[PDB]
Amino acid sequence: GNPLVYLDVDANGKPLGRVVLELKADVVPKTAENFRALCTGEKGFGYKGSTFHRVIPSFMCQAGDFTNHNGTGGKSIYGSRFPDENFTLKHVGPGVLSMANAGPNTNGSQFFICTIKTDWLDGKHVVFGHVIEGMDVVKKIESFGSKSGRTSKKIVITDCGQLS
Ligand SMILES: Nc1cccc(-c2cnco2)c1
Repeated sequence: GNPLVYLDVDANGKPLGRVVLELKADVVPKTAENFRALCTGEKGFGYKGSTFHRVIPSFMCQAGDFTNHNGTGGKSIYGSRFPDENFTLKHVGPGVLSMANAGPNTNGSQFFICTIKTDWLDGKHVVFGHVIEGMDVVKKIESFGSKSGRTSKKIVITDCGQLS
């Protein structure tokens, strides 16, 4: 079946708990595979130790810049960037997992978890999964955001990997 992966998240060095994500490899296999491998770290790099660097309440929590930790970096398991696989899955509500980008076909490792329906991102960002468990953790992360995206606590993915 589709991969299940996890992110364990700290805020200022204290654990918030675990976010479990289903990756929709049935719809976006290349995008799912990238995220899965970045969670396990099996290519020699990935999300472990990186941060949620941009969090905006009533919008989304963004992470995955494990090279620059500020929204300018990250890389995929294929190369620095890879194409938009498809836009078949939509930003239907809170819990949607989607790829951040810098325009068409600039997927790397940065991703976001929506805390609302973000319908205006349909056809622009590749949705590739959703939150199975840990929306409470996502809401905590969200609460440490701001209008500018600047976080008020240091939000770190302390551990991550594959459950199935
Ligand atoms: N992959 C990805 C996602 C979001 C932003 C960027 C980005 C920005 N400046 C250089 O790269 C890259």
